[PDB]
Amino acid sequence: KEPVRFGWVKGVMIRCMLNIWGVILYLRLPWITAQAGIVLTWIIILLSVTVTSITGLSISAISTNGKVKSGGTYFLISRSLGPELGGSIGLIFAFANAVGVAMHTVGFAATVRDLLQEYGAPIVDPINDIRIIGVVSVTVLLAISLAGMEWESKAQVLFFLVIMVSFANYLVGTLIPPSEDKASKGFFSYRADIFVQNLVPDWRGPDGTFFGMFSIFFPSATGILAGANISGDLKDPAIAIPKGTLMAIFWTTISYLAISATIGSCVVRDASGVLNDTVTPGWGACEGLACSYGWNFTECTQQHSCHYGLINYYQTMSMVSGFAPLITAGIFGATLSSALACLVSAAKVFQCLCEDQLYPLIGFFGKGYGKNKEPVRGYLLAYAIAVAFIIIAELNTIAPIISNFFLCSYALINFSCFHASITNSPGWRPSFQYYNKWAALFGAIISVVIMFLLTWWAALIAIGVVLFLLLYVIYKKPEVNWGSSVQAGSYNLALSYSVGLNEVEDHIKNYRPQCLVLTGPPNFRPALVDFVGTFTRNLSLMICGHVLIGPHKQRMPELQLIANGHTKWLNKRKIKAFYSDVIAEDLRRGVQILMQAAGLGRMKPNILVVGFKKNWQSAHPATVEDYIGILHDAFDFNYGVCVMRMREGLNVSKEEQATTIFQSEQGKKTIDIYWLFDDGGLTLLIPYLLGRKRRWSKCKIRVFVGISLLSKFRLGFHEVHILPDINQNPRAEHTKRFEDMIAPFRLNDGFKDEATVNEMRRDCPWKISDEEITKNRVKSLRQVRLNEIVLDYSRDAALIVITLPIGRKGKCPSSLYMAWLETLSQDLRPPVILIRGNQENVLTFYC
Amino acid sequence: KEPVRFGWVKGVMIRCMLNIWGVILYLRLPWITAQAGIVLTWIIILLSVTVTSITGLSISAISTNGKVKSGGTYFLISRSLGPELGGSIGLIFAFANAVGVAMHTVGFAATVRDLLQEYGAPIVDPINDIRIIGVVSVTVLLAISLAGMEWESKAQVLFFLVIMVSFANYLVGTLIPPSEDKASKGFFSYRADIFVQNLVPDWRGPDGTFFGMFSIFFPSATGILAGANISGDLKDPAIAIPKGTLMAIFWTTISYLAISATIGSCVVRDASGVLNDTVTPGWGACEGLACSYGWNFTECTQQHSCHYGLINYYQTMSMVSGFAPLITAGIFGATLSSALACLVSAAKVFQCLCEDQLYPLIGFFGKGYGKNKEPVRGYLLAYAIAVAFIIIAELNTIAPIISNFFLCSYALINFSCFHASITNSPGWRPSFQYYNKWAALFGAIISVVIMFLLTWWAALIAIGVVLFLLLYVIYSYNLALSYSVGLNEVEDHIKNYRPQCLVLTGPPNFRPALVDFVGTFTRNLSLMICGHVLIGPHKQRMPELQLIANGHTKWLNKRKIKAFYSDVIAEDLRRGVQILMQAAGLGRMKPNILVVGFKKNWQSAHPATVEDYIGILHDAFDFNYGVCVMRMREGLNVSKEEQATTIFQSEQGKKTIDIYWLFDDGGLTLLIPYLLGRKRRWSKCKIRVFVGGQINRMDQERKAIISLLSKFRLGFHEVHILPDINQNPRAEHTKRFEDMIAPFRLNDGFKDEATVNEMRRDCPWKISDEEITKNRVKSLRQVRLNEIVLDYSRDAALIVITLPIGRKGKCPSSLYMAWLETLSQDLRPPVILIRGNQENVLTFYCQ
Amino acid sequence: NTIDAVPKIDFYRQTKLIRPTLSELHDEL
Ligand SMILES: Nc1ncnc2c1ncn2[C@@H]1O[C@H](COP(=O)(O)OP(=O)(O)OP(=O)(O)O)[C@@H](O)[C@H]1O
Ligand SMILES: Nc1ncnc2c1ncn2[C@@H]1O[C@H](COP(=O)(O)OP(=O)(O)OP(=O)(O)O)[C@@H](O)[C@H]1O
Ligand SMILES: CN1[C@@H](CSCC(F)(F)F)Nc2cc(Cl)c(S(N)(=O)=O)cc2S1(=O)=O
Ligand SMILES: CN1[C@@H](CSCC(F)(F)F)Nc2cc(Cl)c(S(N)(=O)=O)cc2S1(=O)=O
Ligand code: NA
Ligand code: NA
Repeated sequence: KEPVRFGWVKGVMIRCMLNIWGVILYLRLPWITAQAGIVLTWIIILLSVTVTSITGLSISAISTNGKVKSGGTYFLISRSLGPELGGSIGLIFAFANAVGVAMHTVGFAATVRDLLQEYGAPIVDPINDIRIIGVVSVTVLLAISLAGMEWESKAQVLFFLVIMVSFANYLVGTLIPPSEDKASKGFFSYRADIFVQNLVPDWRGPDGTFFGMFSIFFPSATGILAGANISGDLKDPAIAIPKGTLMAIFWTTISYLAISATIGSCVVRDASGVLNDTVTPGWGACEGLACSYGWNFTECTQQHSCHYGLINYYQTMSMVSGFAPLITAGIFGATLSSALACLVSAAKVFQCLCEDQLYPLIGFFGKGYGKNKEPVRGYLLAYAIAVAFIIIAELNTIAPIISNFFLCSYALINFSCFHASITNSPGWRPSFQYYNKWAALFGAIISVVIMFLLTWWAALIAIGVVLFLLLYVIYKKPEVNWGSSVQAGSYNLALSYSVGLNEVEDHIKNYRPQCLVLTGPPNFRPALVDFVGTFTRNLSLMICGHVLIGPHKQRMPELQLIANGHTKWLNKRKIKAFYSDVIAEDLRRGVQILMQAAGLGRMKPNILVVGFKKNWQSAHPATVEDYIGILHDAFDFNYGVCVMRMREGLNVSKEEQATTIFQSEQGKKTIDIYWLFDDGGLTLLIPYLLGRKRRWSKCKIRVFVGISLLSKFRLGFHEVHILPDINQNPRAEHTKRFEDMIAPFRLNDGFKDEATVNEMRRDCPWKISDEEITKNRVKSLRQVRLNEIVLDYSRDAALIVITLPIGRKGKCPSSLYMAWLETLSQDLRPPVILIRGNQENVLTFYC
Repeated sequence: KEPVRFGWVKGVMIRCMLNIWGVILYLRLPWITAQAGIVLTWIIILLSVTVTSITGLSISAISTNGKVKSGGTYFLISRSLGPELGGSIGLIFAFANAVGVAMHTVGFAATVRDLLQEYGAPIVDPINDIRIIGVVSVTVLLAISLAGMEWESKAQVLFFLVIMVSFANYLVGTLIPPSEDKASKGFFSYRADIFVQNLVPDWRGPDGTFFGMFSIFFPSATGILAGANISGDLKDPAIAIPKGTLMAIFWTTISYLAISATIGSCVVRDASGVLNDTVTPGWGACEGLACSYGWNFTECTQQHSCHYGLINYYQTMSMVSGFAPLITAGIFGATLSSALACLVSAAKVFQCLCEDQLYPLIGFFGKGYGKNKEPVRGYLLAYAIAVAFIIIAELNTIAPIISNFFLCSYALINFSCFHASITNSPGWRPSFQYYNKWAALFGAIISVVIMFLLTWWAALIAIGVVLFLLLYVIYSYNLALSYSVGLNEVEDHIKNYRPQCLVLTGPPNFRPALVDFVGTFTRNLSLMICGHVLIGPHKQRMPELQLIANGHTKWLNKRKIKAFYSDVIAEDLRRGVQILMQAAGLGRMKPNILVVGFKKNWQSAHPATVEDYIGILHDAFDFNYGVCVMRMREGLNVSKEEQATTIFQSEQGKKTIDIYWLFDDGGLTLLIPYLLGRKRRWSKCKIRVFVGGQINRMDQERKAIISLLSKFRLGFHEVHILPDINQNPRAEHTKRFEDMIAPFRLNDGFKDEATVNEMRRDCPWKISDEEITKNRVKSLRQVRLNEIVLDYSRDAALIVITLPIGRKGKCPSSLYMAWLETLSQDLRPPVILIRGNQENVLTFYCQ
Repeated sequence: NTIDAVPKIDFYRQTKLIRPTLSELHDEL
């Protein structure tokens, strides 16, 4: 009792041929032959099937790259292009099918109306018949659709047999020698003179032009997607869709080519239809080929007023036939089958669009009833939308809008095969190899050129609705991840441009501040993220380091989940930063690994920004040694450093995004820069880049000095000063404050040999000897003295930037250098940044 | 010197006044009022000014968001929608102004010519007099404009005064009681019955339509951006622009309403113009309303043959007014002010474009004289375009094309505001009270509707020129970085898996075979990095080190290998390869495969080096990496002009690729050869897959494997089966294995694990006897599988065997190296030993 | 489990017989 699955004949080919075949076979193809001649009609047919052949190749390539499921064509396009461009146009495909149901039931109601009028009495006026008949027949179609998916197939094969009987009837009729009723109306069976005369065009009327015939034929060679829209009922779609679609195209094209060339070799363009017009001996000389076959249509031809023949009578194909009502049965089948195919297609596509929740308020229609989970709620919606348009009943102006909703799907079926094939992601590997990448682009271009040629003001409606529904999904971010070629183009393009940096040398004219930020977990201290993402956005690189302190190195896959949870926090704050974490047994070695290996070619960090050890007085003195060693390692690797201190600390750990002070307008405060060393120009470059943004543009920056030097860079610097007095004894309380803060790090050895001091300094290298204290007294006094000047001139600034001191390695221990760093920036309101470049010409240009 | 600035009255409001004032105020509002009445002319005016006031709200919300130079009107489009649309729209907006200069100048030349022909004689042809006067006038306007922006701002206040004296002239003329001549043309003073008559439409002529009057008025109400194009010369652009711009619109629309409603109460719609219509009693009755004042106007009213009146005479204001030449003066001012305002706005935008760094299309025009900071080379471009279009003198067929350029600008400005406000862009945050994004979206929709309502074929040329420019400009560091940060939002799917590699290549010119092999399947597909570890104690980053790194990059680029280069410093090789695995890369472009060479001389090297060589693979497996080990007969190292040539640089031909797929590793062992065969040198190579299985299920398993490889779409040719995989090898091959595991054998009897560790702590690479006995079958399997491989794959182009992995702590590093040596010896072709990380890299599905 | 697995169809389907993780064939037991 498993649900029934279909083969390729009964499931794809029959459905596609029934959909393609319409009424233009029976009521307009002979007239097109009469107008344009045989040769130009064949050219119209071939130009028309080129587009739908290229689209068949594209949709055959798409559906042989995986396992196709119960979604139809929306499934293919959306899983090969993405939710934006797939869900924008899976909603107009499903609507255009629902209204094509109505526009194929109207064409059957008109035929029944004509049949009833010319036999007896009609029901009502000749427009409300179109309503009664159409509404009653769309209901039997709905009952067939709801009755199961194995009764739809029986109806389709019945319609197919009816159409083939029609073809046989016509082709038998064109061979019987003509009768009097038929030869008077123009039909003289196959002749060479009536075929040669009828090759050349003979245009007559307002719409008798080449483009006026193309515009009639082309929308009837379309509809090739019907059998691909039941992907969820086929045994193996990856082998059933490419065969069915392409053989349906081939065989319907052969049918179109045979009908025209056969009708145009038997029927003459002008004929009168009066049995008295048989030729009379001695009636001078007459007009036309029909004079040889013994008929006389001179008067008609001349006065231009005869009502029969290939170019005047629309049912020429019904009188050539051996029996007339069989052609009417063929016309019934050719319309009912297309209506049923559209009704099934719309409700299969809409259910899949409603299960993938991209749009609001339409979930209700995705429920599946019964064992095959048929869309019972989608059939009723397509039924309501079809009845609403049947009641309008004059759809001569709504047809161009709908026929352009279907050429906009043709342009995205062809863009899906062009994009997937030029992106070339490992993983796109289709079984169907008989397609091209440039033909699939020509198809996408020409389906829009044709869209505009057919009707300029309906192409606009199509494209406008496509844009509206595209932008809704773009602004909604529906969080679905199906492998898509747009997702695979981002990597292609990132790699393509990143490699291209290798072709450019290292120069002095392209310095950029590329910084490595030691944040730990980014949300534990977002102030660093904000400060650094202010001045480096859209200009250079920014990496957020993180060291996972611990004895086991093993990248179990759990780690990737945490890393992706930290990489989305930075994507939500709209920070343009990378995230990188490493494993090491202590923080110094993790930082050293990040400094050695991170980056990619020429895009690698050259500045190290790190917070400040707020708790260095309480923590075990083994941590201070490694903290200072980090800065020493940065200076050894030829980096530049920045130490950032805030009064309240940076670690906020001790949902919603937290807010810091670097996200807000500063005002008309000042940025104070204490330029004490010609480090190269980083100390002056960080505030110049920072203050040029909107939030800091209303501040004036006042560089101090320990005039023509600052001029040549064109840094736009406001004030220049001279520090009052840097080397004098400060107040005794400040000196004792420095002296007692460092005392718990003192060795108390009087004065001894340096080796002897090292003998007990080996176990604790952070101990300070009295000789080291004595021989670095002036510098310590300078550090304690400059704090008072900073307190004076910068009580109420918005940012203070001071030159960073360097302790002589070996002769300056860790605790004393850390005390210096503590004593240049204690008790200050603003953020304080201590910078020192790496002796490189930085200001050699603007940035 | 001191740069000149302007307030809001003289800098924004006056400019927008004079830009909006046109000839329509003088020559066509009386006609429109007669043709459509008062109450419906008011509707036209209000509907027209709604669009311009919504765009004014948008353009004044942009000005309270930062500060912009002159002509940065497009800078928001290029910030919100990319600097391609922005640049193209800026170029079109400047060109349209440059042509508007020509249109206003010829409109002034027509008036002066028609005045001159009356009071004198025309020296030359009517058409050429236009081409002389227009060129002279544009030259004089350029001379005024190019000589400072203080003189232009004085001329454009003289124009304001001339217009305001004409308003007073007209309004004092309407109050004087009519003269005998003036009443003979239609003028009677303000009176109620004429006002009541004229409240309702009276359509006459081929243009008497509501839309026929809208299409004439609406393009005469735009010009509100004349004050926002000089935001760089304003004193306070965030308070001056929103107020001046929005008050100018109000004060011009009040004037339009006042003039229409005050001339509608004043004249009659038609009048004879002859003085001999004195009315006397006796001749019938009077047919009209003018007879109540003593004038017979029946001669025209029945025959439609009078040349005066409100609906027939275009120059009614010249006679209603108390003095005629002042209205001519008003027209002169109203035209020259518009021409000047269009000439300065074109220069500002062209200069901003030529100075733009993100749009070089037209950045090479000329050298500009910035001594007085004038846009000289933005003035000489507008002057040339204006003079060309004046000489052409074809206008009325180019007016709609250029009226739609401005509406394209309006639509994209409003949509850029909406887009930046809906996507919460970080940097769009205006401070303007009355700004709503839904109004800024209605403005865009309406600006696009009106384009196609006014002239449909000129809105398809305006759009088709934006797309020509946009697609012509689309087709190093700033692109490498903006695309790498864009990868952070895409998620990872199994369909887009890329094999990124870390090649342990040393100096890339000691083993070119490794780089040649790995740069074959990763070319244009995925990341490749050439690692190098410099063994030495802690070493200073040095200038020479970067010189060496540049030399190796140059060598790589000369060979046209598309790879990155990276080197680290470490105490030994293993501890540096860990650094490279942990930190190399950038974001989502980080390696996940490790490629090494074969330790060719492990037999004779110091057995502590094989410990580290195997530890490298152990660490790779610890980090979730895939491993490839490559072997050649003659070794990889070639150190033992022209670059060296390997066998991977030549066409392989018809030989085969043999994949001994023995264990399921997720499919990397199948996906490396597939990508290798996607390239031109390996595309003619047959691929054979050998799998192991039983002897009673040869077919049952062969069909299953063929079915599996067909759902992956890989396209491999044969599938063989190996049933003799568990036999014993030949005796003299087992002996060859066991004599090689001898120097590494512990010979400890059979002791507990503690006793083994006792003598294995110093050397951990030796093999206990228990580990010899428990690894007997696993080892003879390698010995026999080598026999099978050498049996089948004697003359292939590439052999691929799945790599065994030994349990950490149950396989000493000499046993595992012995297995690796056994699997691949005595073979001619290159041998690759792949082993993925047990995660799927291949998929059946598409979702 | 503990021993490596020969190629098989069930490892790639979506719906038992899960291939061992790299930590199960490599980490010390
Ligand atoms: N696990 C880590 N990973 C990366 N960087 C770190 C880590 N721990 C500390 N850092 C860096 O070192 C700086 C100072 O070290 P310290 O441990 O004193 O900071 P903290 O005390 O954690 O936070 P705060 O400085 O706000 O009190 C930190 O601000 C941070 O920049
Ligand atoms: N300095 C290095 N940096 C990175 N990888 C290396 C380095 N030295 C060796 N390797 C990798 O290890 C493999 C084996 O190294 P080995 O010491 O055996 O050198 P070899 O010349 O390749 O072989 P052999 O020394 O046995 O002739 C090499 O092929 C290479 O891939
Ligand atoms: C005959 N049809 C023509 C357009 S004729 C104009 C019209 F009346 F339709 F507006 N195009 C398609 C295309 C497809 Cl692809 C499908 S279908 N069911 O495969 O998806 C159905 C049709 S059609 O039935 O509408
Ligand atoms: C009256 N003008 C109409 C165009 S109607 C005449 C036509 F061009 F169609 F031939 N629109 C605009 C728009 C702007 Cl924005 C500006 S301006 N200086 O602010 O940039 C100037 C003008 S206008 O003065 O040319
Ligand atoms: Na049909
Ligand atoms: Na003007």
